[PDB]
Amino acid sequence: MNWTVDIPILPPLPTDLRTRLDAALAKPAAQQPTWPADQALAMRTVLESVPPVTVPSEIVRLQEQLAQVAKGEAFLLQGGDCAETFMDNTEPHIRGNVRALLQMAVVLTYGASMPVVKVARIAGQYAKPRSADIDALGLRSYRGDMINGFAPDAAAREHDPSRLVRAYANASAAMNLVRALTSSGLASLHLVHDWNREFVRTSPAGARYEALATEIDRGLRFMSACGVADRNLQTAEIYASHEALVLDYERAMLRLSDGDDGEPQLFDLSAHTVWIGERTRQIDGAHIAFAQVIANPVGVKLGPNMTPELAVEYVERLDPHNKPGRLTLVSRMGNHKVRDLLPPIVEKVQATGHQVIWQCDPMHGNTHESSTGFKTRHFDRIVDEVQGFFEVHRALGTHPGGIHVEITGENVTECLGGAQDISETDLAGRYETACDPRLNTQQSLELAFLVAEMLRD
Amino acid sequence: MNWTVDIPIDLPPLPTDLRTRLDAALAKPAAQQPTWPADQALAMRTVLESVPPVTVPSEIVRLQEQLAQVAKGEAFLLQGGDCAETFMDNTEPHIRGNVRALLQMAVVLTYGASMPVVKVARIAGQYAKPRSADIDALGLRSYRGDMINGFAPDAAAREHDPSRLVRAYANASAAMNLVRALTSSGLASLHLVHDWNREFVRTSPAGARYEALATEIDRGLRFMSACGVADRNLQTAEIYASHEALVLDYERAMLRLSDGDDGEPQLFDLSAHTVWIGERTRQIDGAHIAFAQVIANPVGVKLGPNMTPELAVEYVERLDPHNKPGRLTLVSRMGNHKVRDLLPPIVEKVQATGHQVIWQCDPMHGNTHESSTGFKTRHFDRIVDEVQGFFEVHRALGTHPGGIHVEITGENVTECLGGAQDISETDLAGRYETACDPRLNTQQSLELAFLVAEMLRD
Amino acid sequence: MNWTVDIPIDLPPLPTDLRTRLDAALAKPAAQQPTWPADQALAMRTVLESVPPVTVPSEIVRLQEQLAQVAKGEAFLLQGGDCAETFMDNTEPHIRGNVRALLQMAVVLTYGASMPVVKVARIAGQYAKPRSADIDALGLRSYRGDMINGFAPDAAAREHDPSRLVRAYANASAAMNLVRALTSSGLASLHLVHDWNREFVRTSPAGARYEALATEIDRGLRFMSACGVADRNLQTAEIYASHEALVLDYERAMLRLSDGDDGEPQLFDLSAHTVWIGERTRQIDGAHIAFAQVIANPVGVKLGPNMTPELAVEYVERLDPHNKPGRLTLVSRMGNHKVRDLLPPIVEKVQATGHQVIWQCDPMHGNTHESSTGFKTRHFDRIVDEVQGFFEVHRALGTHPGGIHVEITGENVTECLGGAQDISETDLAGRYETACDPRLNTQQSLELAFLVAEMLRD
Amino acid sequence: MNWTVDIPILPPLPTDLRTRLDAALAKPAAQQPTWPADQALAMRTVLESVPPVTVPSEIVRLQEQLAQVAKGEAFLLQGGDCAETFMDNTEPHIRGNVRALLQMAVVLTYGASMPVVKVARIAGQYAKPRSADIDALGLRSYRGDMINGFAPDAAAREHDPSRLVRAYANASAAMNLVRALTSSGLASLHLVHDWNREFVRTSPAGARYEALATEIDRGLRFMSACGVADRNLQTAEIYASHEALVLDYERAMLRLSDGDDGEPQLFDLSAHTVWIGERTRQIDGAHIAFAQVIANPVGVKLGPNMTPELAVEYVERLDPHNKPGRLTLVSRMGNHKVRDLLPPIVEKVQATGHQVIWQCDPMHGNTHESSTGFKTRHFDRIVDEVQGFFEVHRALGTHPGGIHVEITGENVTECLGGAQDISETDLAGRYETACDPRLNTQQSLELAFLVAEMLRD
Ligand SMILES: N[C@@H](Cc1ccccc1)C(=O)O
Ligand SMILES: N[C@@H](Cc1ccccc1)C(=O)O
Ligand SMILES: N[C@@H](Cc1ccccc1)C(=O)O
Ligand SMILES: N[C@@H](Cc1ccccc1)C(=O)O
Ligand SMILES: [Mn+2]
Ligand SMILES: [Mn+2]
Ligand SMILES: [Mn+2]
Ligand SMILES: [Mn+2]
Repeated sequence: MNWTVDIPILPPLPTDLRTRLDAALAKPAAQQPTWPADQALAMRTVLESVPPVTVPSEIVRLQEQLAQVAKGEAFLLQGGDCAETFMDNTEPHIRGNVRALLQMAVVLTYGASMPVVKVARIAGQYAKPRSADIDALGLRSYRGDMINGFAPDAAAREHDPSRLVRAYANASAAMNLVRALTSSGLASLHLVHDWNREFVRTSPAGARYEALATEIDRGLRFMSACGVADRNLQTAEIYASHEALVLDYERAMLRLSDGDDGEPQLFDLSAHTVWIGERTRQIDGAHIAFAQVIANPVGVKLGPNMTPELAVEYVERLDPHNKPGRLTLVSRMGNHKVRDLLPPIVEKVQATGHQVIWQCDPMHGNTHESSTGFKTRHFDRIVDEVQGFFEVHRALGTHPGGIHVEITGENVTECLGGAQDISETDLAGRYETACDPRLNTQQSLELAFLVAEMLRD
Repeated sequence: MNWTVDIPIDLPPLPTDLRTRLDAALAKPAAQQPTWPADQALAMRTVLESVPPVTVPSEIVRLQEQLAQVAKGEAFLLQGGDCAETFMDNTEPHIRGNVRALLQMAVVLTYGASMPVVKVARIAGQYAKPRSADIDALGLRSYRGDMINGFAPDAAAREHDPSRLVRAYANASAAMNLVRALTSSGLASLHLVHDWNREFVRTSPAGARYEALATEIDRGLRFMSACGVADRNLQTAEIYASHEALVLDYERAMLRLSDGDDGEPQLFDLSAHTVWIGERTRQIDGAHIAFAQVIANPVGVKLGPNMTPELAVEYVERLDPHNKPGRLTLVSRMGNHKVRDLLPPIVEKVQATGHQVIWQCDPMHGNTHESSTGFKTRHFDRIVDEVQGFFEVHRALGTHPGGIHVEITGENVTECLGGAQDISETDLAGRYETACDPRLNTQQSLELAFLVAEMLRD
Repeated sequence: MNWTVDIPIDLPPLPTDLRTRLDAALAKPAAQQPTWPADQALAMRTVLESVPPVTVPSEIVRLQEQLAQVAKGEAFLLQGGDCAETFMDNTEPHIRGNVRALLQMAVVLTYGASMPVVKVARIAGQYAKPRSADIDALGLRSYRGDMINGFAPDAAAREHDPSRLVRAYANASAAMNLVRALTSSGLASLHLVHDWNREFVRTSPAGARYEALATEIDRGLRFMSACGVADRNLQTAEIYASHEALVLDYERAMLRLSDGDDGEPQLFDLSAHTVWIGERTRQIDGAHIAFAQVIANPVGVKLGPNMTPELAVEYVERLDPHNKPGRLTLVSRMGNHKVRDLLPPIVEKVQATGHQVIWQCDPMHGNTHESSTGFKTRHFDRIVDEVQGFFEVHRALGTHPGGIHVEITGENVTECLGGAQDISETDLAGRYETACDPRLNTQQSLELAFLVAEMLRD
Repeated sequence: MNWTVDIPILPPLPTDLRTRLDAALAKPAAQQPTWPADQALAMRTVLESVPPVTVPSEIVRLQEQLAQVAKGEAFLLQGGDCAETFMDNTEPHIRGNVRALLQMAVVLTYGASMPVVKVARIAGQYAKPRSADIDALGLRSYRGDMINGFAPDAAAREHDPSRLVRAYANASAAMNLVRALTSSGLASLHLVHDWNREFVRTSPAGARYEALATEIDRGLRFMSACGVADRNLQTAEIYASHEALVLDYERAMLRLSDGDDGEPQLFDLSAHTVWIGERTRQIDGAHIAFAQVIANPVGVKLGPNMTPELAVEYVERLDPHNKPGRLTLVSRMGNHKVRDLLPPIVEKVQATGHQVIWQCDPMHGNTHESSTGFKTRHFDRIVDEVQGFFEVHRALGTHPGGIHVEITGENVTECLGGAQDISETDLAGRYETACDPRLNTQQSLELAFLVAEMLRD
């Protein structure tokens, strides 16, 4: 059985915004679904009237907080599933990811001695690009639940535009629960840090992290001692992010803000912040041009073929007003390359006078296939890229601004290594990702401890 | 085609002992239930048993605390929103407008009551209604709300479709998502909300009547600021979600067990913060009351003009067996010509039980008539009068007039007669948009709040 | 014996460059100075150069900030207390009563002005006064305040005693100690202070006249609390100390250099937060104005009916050479029959300089007469009228009526005629306790605040 | 020359309070000044009308905060000059002592993981007892500035009742400045802890304290990172205390509170809290009986001849209502005796069901005369008594509640040892105390670091 929505049957956009949005979407767009234009149209028309996932005042606030990051006064933690699935979009799963993020953020806040902006990969991370249209089984590749189905059969892999509305319903339900959890005792600092004390007790390398975990606990107790109750603390904010990949979905979720900011602007209200991937960041393509029309903070992924000149051109197109925190440059080069490739990019971009956020994505540049047949990543390479990234920035005198990690609160066996010493054979036990291998809950927390030590050095 | 798209549907169950209790309670007869097949209902319940909840238990505990304060005479309850939410009107401007209307009332009422106002919206789930007549005036089976069937006057639309349970959830969670965002925003800023109230005074035909009180409120707000209170100092702005718990297939699917981190796990309906049981489904030995008994949420019961003092006491004993102030709200809808006579003996007998309920006034439901022009309508003056009569009752007994429960919208509709705009029978035809009962429009609802604030100040 | 006990008296000096500046300024002639021997004055100054300060520079910087807000039209200045403090009345009940009176006024004024009130007491140093007549009506040399000589009508007491400089300091620091404690206490709690205002309304003969405004204030306070503001949320309650800077031996001894932890060291008079220069000592080329020029404290100048617009501008140029809003307060005491005529040309000319002074009304000083029963007195109605005229002046020019400067006490004295109590010439004899000018008693001062709050609300 | 005050020429006390106050003062009183009764009377009559040094609402609040201490939920730091002098009652000196106390309190708060109640020996510590009426020079002994003069000549040593009013004027001026300093940037946590960072840089043992000082700094930064500004912190409270020694002064400074607490009570408004010394704690003497009539929190000094039974009797007389924090038992036994003498006292008092504060006074039991002729104390004995005191409590399972130390913000050379290795010969350079040797500013801060480590163990 299925549920059924009606196709609906405001004053138009300001003329200039229609023009610019049309011109952006007329450009070539890579990695798009291949479904009929008429059926896409119907689904976009449904989504043009739904309640938004986010609102403009939140995005404006995020932009403020990210400006602090870019100025060297805060740090950005971005993390969650590689690919959300409708099947796994449950309260236990969402809570776990929200918890894992909060757990990391408190460790990171302590180590950085500055605020941590928390951005989950959630409430929309339902689309992925692929280098191959045919996968290793000879099936049309799975592109995420917004496009087709994970099941390895041909009928499941057909692109289905009704997945756009299912995506939005899943996203909005998830966001609802994220808001509720963050305004609960879940986000209480003292609760979150007791979880961190259980980790130390039960990890095989818990002795290695005991001292920092105790220093944190002592820091929290000091706050309380000085007369700071929970009510004194601004409540926890977890923002929603995903890759802006499916332009039918992003364009349908655009909303025109008020002239309470001065000029009406387009905001993508599918999320607070979105990024553009390595396979869709064609400089004259639709995704970059779309990013130029929306008011949200944005990010661009930068891999090992990046040049300093092209990085500058992203800066100049996407932060044309010199607004710190509008743009995030995310670097994945792998651990064996970050120390050699990143510095020339950083130096050229810093010379422009613009202030981007420099964020490390350790995971994407460090993936291999195990002998047992699983797409995996070694924990030690993930840690080493972040280490290299910090070394780049320290030598320069620039700000290592944040990390972008794939994680879950589940005890998955997806990435090799960590204190639990996950082996190739262990991978088979709980390899649950619909896409890339995630740090499990313990490995994500171990990473935060390790990165906190980088911040303290 | 016919302008539809289908969306396909694809965790540990609740504990055995809890299920055994629930199964015993739900064996009771349930009035007004949809007539869809059991097997299809089961499949939809199973979907909904694993979805993210609309609300979470800590919010409901908090609401229970705030309602205890109401029941003790230290806070006032404002409950309002659409009579019937529809899927097609479940949009950003509409939701924003109803949230704004509620907040606009609440500030006027907070000022008049000199005490906090607990704000509960009829929203994010008010998608089912009872029908007295199985055949409507067009010869169709009756519209029962969007969770059951379609408003459109055609037989295919009116068939009871169990897939609407999921559509309802998706709508409710989306709406709640936006309510949370809005409340977290500048929308709930006191100063912003009260500027809207200043525009109302300047433009209303009876603005001169409300000017003095509106000025007194503005001077109050400006005094706060003068004393060195910024918005950041103010309590976070909370709008709770409520609806009539009617469709037991939905409500039972949305039950969850709280975690063990406070006292002990309790059973909550996480489709809303609070629910009520309506006049047509409040059979003492029926399934609706038995459901209300087993959940931990705060609950309400509508009490109309056939109520007896003895039956009201039996609600109190079934639904507040542990004597928890604020757990039970008794919602009086006598009508304006009967409230002064019927309510006191009910109040006296319940008060003698030792229990502390919240006494809430529903002015609207007892005061509905059909206009000569053919529209279901209510007179503004009879609404205002039932609230006046309710206050007189409580005044006289020394009990607390605890709140109001109204049907309102932020839209400039023409559904209720009267008010400062002097909506006539003829005006009704212009913007009669409700899928069910006539609502106070945005101006009427604000005027009601000013008039009730004067009742609170007497 | 004769009922006295003697108390025996037993650090790096200020920087040379600063001293050279000060020595040049103080070479100027100083009117109204005590006539005690130089050598004994020097010894007493030397004691006072090492004592703990009455105030500290961070408080004065903060006051300067708050006064800038007044000068910009965003806050209102309330300055009040005894005409002349005496050592013998420098007691806990008296100080408490004056602090209470000031706080009672300030809440009424804050509500009426819809903006913060900066509270400055005439206290902890108002121990010196000018005398026109070197011989008083009893044939004695005039009482000049307790810092100089004794009130008692006998020749030994009236001799100028330089030891009174130390007595004054000891009294001022003790009083300030208690003002700080009181302000840190429940005394400055809004809710406590405004309950006192409710008792005034119930017991005053004109209480019916003020009832409505008093109720509106109470509803304002209760709204704050309803919105979830507790006392702990409120700004800390600040009462600043002021007096007329008259005795330059005291003022110069109490100068200190701020430390280097903000901008650069500045020279402050730490005998008070703010001082003013009176009508008899404001010679443009005299030592009082030159002293005011060199200190960093906010300062005031009294402007009486001989003032010219040109002389007022010369005060502005000498005393606010850096164009710092709030640094200079111009305190008008025209009298009620002259303020509407004399003040506007002064205001227009000063406003044309580009500088932002605070315009403050001293109703009391221009409105003093001798009763037929032989008491120096003032009529309540002429006091209220000068403030009314001051507001009319500023209204008309679009300038800000910035504050009032009144003489008041928390005691139930009989010094000023009129008010709701209808104090008569005959009543004056009952409790005429001032060592100098007649003060508003506690009821009169509160009534004035209600009347001025109505001026602010028009 | 001298300044001159007038002898003044409320409804009487409730009858029962007059009775009890008369009965208390009729008891024998040790260590009183010998000045004529008539002249004393005149001075008491002046002091009965002066503005009080403290007010009852402050004392009630202190009693709340001390109840937290007694329950094991806060710690008490009490410190300042051994004897204040009129000559040294200056802004530079007061500020220094207030700073030194604040500096210690932040270190202690961090180490204790709980609030620190800060009580200065100030604004009245002008009277001292003496074992001998004739000192080593053959002069009538100096008893503090409230009684006679420090100068070593016979005329200066005569007891002068006018010193009562001079004392009060000095006390009130000092209290005024203490209030002003604590509501200033002086008491800002971040300012206070930068001073602690200079100490670490310039101390000879700074390397030993670097790690804790950095952990504190990181704790402070974490607070700021989590969104706690100064405005969020309740402002710093420093309470005033002294030995209640001169009964002419204490009785004259009594004030009757309101019936806003229910029953009118007598409060000694010369201070917030006072203590009774080893030489005046006669169980049936006037000082203990006076302590029983006033509502202030009080303390009793307990030296090495104390017994468990007599400790209990102080408890039962002075905390007859079982009000936690009303009574503080202060132990000085010396470092070589505390571990053996204190436990039996603690065990018997804990068995009563009453909750006193257990406070260590390291200095008084550990004084000796140097070969160079200076009354002095070794830093290492001071530290060791506190160590012993903590060991007593830990074995018991009771709460080491606080310390009572003699300190100054001046760089004095009065106590031997510390990281600066003050020698007998160094003593001569800046031996400025009018009475017992104080920890100087560095030694007081080193002590706080050391006691913080005891708290953390
Ligand atoms: N209200 C529309 C769109 C919608 C679908 C699902 C969730 C939220 C909105 C419908 O039900 O058809
Ligand atoms: N995740 C489930 C259930 C669901 C429906 C709609 C909104 C949220 C969740 C699905 O996509 O069918
Ligand atoms: N006011 C009294 C007592 C007093 C003395 C010193 C300081 C404070 C009060 C006097 O001057 O004689
Ligand atoms: N300490 C000095 C000055 C002083 C006088 C009075 C009060 C305060 C300080 C003295 O006793 O003479
Ligand atoms: Mn991935
Ligand atoms: Mn209805
Ligand atoms: Mn005067
Ligand atoms: Mn000592």
